[PDB]
Amino acid sequence: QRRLYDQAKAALAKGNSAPYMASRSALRDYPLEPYLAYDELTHRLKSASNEEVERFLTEHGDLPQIGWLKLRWLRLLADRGDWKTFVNYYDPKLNFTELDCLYGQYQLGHGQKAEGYATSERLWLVGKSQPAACDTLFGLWQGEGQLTEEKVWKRLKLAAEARNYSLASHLAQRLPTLGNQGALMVSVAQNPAQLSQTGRFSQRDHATADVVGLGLRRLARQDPEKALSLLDYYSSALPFSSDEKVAIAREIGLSLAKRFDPRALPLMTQYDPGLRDNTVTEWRTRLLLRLGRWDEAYALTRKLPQDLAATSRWRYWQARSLQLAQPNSKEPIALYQKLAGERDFYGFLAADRLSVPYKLGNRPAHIDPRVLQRVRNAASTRRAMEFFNRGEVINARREWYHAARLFDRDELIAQARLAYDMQWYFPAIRSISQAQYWDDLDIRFPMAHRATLVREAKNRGLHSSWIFAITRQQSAFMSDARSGVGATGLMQLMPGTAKETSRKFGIPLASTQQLIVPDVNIRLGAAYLSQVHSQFNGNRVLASAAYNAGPGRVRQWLKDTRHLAFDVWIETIPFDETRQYVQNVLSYAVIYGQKLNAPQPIVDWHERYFDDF
Repeated sequence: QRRLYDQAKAALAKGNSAPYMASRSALRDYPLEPYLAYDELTHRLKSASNEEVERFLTEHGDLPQIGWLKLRWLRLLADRGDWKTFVNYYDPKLNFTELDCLYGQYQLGHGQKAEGYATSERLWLVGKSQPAACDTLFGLWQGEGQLTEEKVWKRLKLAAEARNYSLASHLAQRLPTLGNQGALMVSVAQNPAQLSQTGRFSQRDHATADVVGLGLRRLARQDPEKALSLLDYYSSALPFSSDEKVAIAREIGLSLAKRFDPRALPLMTQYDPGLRDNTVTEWRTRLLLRLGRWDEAYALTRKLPQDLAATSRWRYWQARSLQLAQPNSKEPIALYQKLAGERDFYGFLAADRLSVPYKLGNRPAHIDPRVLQRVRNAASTRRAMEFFNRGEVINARREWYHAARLFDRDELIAQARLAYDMQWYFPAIRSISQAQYWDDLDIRFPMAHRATLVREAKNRGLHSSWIFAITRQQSAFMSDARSGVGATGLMQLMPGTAKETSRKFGIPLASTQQLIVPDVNIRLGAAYLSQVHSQFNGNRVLASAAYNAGPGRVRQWLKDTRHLAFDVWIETIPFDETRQYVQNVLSYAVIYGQKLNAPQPIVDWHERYFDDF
């Protein structure tokens, strides 16, 4: 039959187990029955026996919420001093700092001193505030005389780095000999430009060097030119260790290179000649490409480490820099011919340089029926299926993620294909990605919200494929998505932008929370897109970047240009997030172009060169 288990849930959920105790024998085969049992045990967890709880963990360890039960339970096992049990069930994989600090207490109180010190030190050297259970441990660690001044100093430095200045100041009051430099470190961390007063920061010890070194690295991100001047002076004045200088030189050079200041070049060259830091090497190469120094850029691409030379990026720029440096040479055609085979942004470029068609290569994955069956029959799967039919998107989704956290590659692809056949596109995308089966382009790029997406594209004179690419890149079709700072829905609209586009384009919006509705999200997403499309004379490359990073940043990154090529511009975008985003949207728009039978080249003719000139 089918189960009225909401009676048992509603009574449990704030209340009594009587309807659950009545109904359980009916519910034995019902897959969500272990959510009620969980809740029922959790309410009376304090009075429950070890043996009942242990038995529950053995029978339902697969449940997504089992970690919370272990956190709640292991607290009690420590307050009771029942450490024999605690250590049988303590799991560092749960990533609960409370349980790690309690395990630290255990280690110290049961002969594992060295191990307990290491545990304490690892939980201490963290620039944020830790749980109340860790003050207990930190006290015992201190009380065995391990909390030296060097260890408190090192945490202060990490807390100034984290910008947790209440913590950083608290730690400054706990330095006996070094309280002067500690207060200096909190002052410098908050305003690093104070390092202009070189007389005030010339006391020649290793503690002052730490405070100045932090200051210069933070100063580099806002004002690299001031830090450059001050580096010269401070490296004579103070006892910076060898690696403390290269860390400072790194931040200054990286910051200067993203402003396209060539004074980054000699600094980067001197402080990392071995090309140890990949980021320094990439930006050293990116800067040369921006300055039009292709001979140098090519030279550099030969010298790269294995893991950078491996990638399609630097295979492409090796060929392309050589093509720019030596227009008559025939090495570039051989190098592009490896790469045009790849279904990739840089593979699409290499193809486009040869003037040959892109190789998408939609090869769907070969699945064993026994593996598909095993995955479909699995309890975690059957529970998720049930949540989806009931109309709990989020519960079903959670079951899916947590199950896949320990499924092998075959099992993951099976999980992908089952979710695709339910027209549940984001989990299918997600599952196939953790498998890293890239060639199944049916599952990876579905036509999710086709009718709506094509309609709103035609309204604003934008290509269908470009909007499909954006929403695929921004949400992967998860219609209730939410970023770190609250960009919402299929096209990741910002509350401020959403509200502004609602008033301007006459599209009705109820709430910030109404951005979950696909038609609402697509309407005033495609509106903003056409607004920035128009702002940059219909240049998808620029317009794309403007969408993700804000038109004023794109204008910034176009400053003082003249006949700048599109591939160079994309490569030298200062933000890592925005650069990948642009490379993805253009690539996805190629793929969606084929799938809409409206072929899209990687870039249009009028997008290939641009300036603010």
